[PDB]
Amino acid sequence: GTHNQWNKPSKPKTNMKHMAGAAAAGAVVGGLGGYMLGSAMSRPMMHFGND
Amino acid sequence: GTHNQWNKPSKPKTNMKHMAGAAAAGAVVGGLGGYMLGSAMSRPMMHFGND
Amino acid sequence: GTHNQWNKPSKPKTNMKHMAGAAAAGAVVGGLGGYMLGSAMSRPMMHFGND
Amino acid sequence: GTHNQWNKPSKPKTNMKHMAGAAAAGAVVGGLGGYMLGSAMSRPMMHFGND
Amino acid sequence: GTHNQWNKPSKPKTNMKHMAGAAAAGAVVGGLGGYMLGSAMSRPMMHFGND
Amino acid sequence: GTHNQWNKPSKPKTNMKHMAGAAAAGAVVGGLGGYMLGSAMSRPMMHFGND
Amino acid sequence: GTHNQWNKPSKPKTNMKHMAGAAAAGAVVGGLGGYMLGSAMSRPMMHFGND
Amino acid sequence: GTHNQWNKPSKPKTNMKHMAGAAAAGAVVGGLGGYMLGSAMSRPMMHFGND
Amino acid sequence: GTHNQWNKPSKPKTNMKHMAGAAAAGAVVGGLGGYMLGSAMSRPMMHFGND
Amino acid sequence: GTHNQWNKPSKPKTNMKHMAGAAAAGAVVGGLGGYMLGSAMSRPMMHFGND
Amino acid sequence: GTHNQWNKPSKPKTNMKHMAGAAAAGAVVGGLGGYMLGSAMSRPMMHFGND
Amino acid sequence: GTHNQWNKPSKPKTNMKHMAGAAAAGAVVGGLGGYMLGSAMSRPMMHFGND
Amino acid sequence: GTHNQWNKPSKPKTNMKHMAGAAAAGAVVGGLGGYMLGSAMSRPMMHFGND
Amino acid sequence: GTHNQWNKPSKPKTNMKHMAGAAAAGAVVGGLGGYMLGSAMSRPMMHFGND
Amino acid sequence: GTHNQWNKPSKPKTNMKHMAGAAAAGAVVGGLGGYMLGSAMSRPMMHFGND
Amino acid sequence: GTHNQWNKPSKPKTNMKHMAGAAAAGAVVGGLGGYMLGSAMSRPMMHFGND
Amino acid sequence: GTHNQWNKPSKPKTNMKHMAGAAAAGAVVGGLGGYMLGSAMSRPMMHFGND
Amino acid sequence: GTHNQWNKPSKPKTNMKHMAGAAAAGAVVGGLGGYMLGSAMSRPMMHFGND
Amino acid sequence: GTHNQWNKPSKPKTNMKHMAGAAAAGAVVGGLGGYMLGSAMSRPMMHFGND
Amino acid sequence: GTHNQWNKPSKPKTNMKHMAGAAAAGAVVGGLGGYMLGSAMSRPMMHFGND
Repeated sequence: GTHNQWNKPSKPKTNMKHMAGAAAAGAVVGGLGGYMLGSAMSRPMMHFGND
Repeated sequence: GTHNQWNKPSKPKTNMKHMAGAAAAGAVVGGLGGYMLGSAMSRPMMHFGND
Repeated sequence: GTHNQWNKPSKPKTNMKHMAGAAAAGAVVGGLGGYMLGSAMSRPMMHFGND
Repeated sequence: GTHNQWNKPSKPKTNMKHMAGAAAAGAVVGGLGGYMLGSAMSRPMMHFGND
Repeated sequence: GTHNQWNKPSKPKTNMKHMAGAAAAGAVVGGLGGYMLGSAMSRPMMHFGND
Repeated sequence: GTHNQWNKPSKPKTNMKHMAGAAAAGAVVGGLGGYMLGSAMSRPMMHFGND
Repeated sequence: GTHNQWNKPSKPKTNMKHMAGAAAAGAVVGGLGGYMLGSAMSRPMMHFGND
Repeated sequence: GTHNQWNKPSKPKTNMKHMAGAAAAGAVVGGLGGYMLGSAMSRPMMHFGND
Repeated sequence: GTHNQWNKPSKPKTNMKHMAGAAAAGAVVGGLGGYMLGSAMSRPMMHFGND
Repeated sequence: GTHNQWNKPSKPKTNMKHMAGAAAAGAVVGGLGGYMLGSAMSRPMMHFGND
Repeated sequence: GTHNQWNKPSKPKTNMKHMAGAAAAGAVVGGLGGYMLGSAMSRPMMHFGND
Repeated sequence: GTHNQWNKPSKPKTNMKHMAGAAAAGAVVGGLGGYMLGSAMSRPMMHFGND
Repeated sequence: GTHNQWNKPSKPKTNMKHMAGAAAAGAVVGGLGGYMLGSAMSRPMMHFGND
Repeated sequence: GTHNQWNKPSKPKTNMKHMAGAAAAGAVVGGLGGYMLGSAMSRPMMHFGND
Repeated sequence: GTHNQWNKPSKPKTNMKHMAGAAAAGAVVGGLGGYMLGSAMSRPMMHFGND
Repeated sequence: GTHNQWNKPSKPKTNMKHMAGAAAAGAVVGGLGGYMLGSAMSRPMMHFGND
Repeated sequence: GTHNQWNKPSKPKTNMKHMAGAAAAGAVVGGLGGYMLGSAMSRPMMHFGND
Repeated sequence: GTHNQWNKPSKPKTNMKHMAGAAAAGAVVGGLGGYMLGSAMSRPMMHFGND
Repeated sequence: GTHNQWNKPSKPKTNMKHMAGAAAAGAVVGGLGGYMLGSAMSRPMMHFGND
Repeated sequence: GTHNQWNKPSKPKTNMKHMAGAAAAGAVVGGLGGYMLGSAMSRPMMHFGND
């Protein structure tokens, strides 16, 4: 069957800001098979921005 | 059968902000098969932004 | 059968903000097969943003 | 059979804010097969944002 | 049979805020097959935001 | 048979806030097959937000 | 069947800003099979920009 | 079947700014099979630019 | 079947700025099979430019 | 089937600025099989330019 | 006061399978402030696995 | 006062399977502030697995 | 006071399989402030795996 | 006070497989402020793997 | 006070396979402020692997 | 106070395979402010590998 | 206070394979402010490799 | 206070293979402000390699 | 305070193969402000190599 | 305070093969402000090599 769409906007303004399809902020920390005499830290940061 | 849609907006303004399809903030911490004499910390941060 | 829709909004403004399809903030902490003489901590943070 | 819908809003404003399809904040803590002489803590935080 | 709906709102404003389809805040804590001489704690927090 | 609905609201304002389809805050604590000489605690918190 | 679309916007202005198809900020830290007498830290930062 | 589209915008202005198809900011830090008597840090930064 | 598109914009102005198909900012730091008595740091920066 | 496109823009002005197909800013730092009694640092910078 | 525990198992085998700290399968369906001339269904499924 | 426990099991085998700390299967269905001319259904299923 | 634990297992084998700290499978379906002349369905599935 | 732990396992074999700290499979479907004359479906699947 | 741990395993073999700190599989589908005369579907799949 | 750990394993073999700190597979599909007379689908797949 | 660790493994073999700190597979599909008379699909695949 | 670590492995062999600090496979597809009478597809693949 | 580490491995062999600090495989496809009467596809592949 | 490290390996052999600090394989395809009556494809391949 037929499909009809009449789109009549006047001055449509559309914003897509600070968006992501997929975002991952991970960390694998620790000995990982080695010999460490210190602290292992990891701070991955992800920021989509302000305004 | 037929399908009809009449769309008549006047000045429609649409905002999509600070949005994600999928967001993951994970961490795997600890010995992980190694020999550590210290602290292992991990602070993954994810922020979608203010306004 | 036929399907008809008449959409007549005047100045419709729509906001989608600070939203996620799926959000996960997890952590796997501990010995994980290793030999640790310290504390293992993990603080994954996820924030959708203020306003 | 036919289906008809007449939508006549005037200035409809709609907000979707701070919403998630699915949100999970979990943690698996403890020895996990390893030998630890310290505390293992984990504080995953998830925040949808204020206003 | 036919189905008809006449929708005539004037200035309808609708808010969906701080809502989730499914929310889970869990934790699996303890020895988990390992040998620990310390405390294992876990405080997963989930917050939908104030206003 | 036919079904008719006439919807005539004037300035309808609707709020859905701090709501979840399903919410779970659980914890599995204890030895879990391991050997622990300390306390295992777990305090999963879920908060839908104030106002 | 036929498909028809009439698009009649007047002065439509559309913005896509600060967006990513996929974003990852990860880190693998620790002994990694080596012998370290110091701290190993890693702070990968990703920022989508302000406004 | 036939497909028809009539596009009639008048002065459409479109902006794509500060966007990436895929962005990765990672780091692999630690002994990596070597013998280090110092700290190994790594701070990969990625910035999409302000406005 | 036939496909027809009538494109009638008047003064369309389009901007693509500060965008990348794929961006990677990584670093592999540490002993890497050698003998170091100092700190190894690495700060790869990638910037898409302001405005 | 036939495909037809009528493109009628009047004064279309298009800008592509500060864009890259693929951008990589990496660094491999550390002993790398050698004997160093100093710090090895590396700061690769990539900048797409302001405006 | 003193606390003593003598644990002498011989070949203890322990299984933790198909378990979750917290599981939620929810759905928010319906108009949600919009104008729909069709059915909205949602069937979120969660399965812990067979054996 | 002193507390003593002598645990002498021989070949203790323990199974924890198909268990959850907290399980929720909910659904919020209906108009939810919108105008629908169709059925809204929702069938969230949760299954802990067979054997 | 003193705390003593003697752990003497012989060939202890421990399995943790198909387990999650927190699992959420949610969906928000419906008009969501838009004008749809079709069905919106959503079937998020989560599976912990068989054996 | 003093804390002592004697761990004497002989051939302990421990498996952690198909496990996640936090898992989320969500979907936000529907008009989302737009004008659609078709079905919008979404089937996010998450699988922890068989055996 | 002093803390002592004697770890004496003989041939301990430990496996961590198919595990994630945090996993998210989400999708935001629908009009998203645009005018579509077709179906929008999205099937994000995440698989931790078999054995 | 002093902390002592005696680690005496003989032939310990440890495997970490097919694991991620954080994994996200998302998709944002639909009109996104544009005028489409076709189907928009998106199937992001993530696989941790078999064995 | 003093901290002492005696690590005495004999032939320890450790494998880290097919692992990522953070993995993201996303896609943003649809009109994106343009006028399309065709299908827009996107299938980003990420694979950690078999064995 | 003093910190001491005695590492005495005999023939330790360690493998790190097919691993990434951060991996992203994304795609932004669609009109992107242009006028297309064809299909736009994009299949970014990332593979960590078999064995 | 003093820090001491005695590293005594005999024939340690360490492999780092097929690894990346950060990997990105992205694509931006579509009209991009132009007028196309054909299909635009893009298949960026990244492979870390087999064995 | 003093820091001391005694490294005594005998015949240590270390391999770093097929590794990159940062790898990017991207593509920007489409009209890009031009008028094309053909297909624009792009297949950037990056391979780290087999063994």
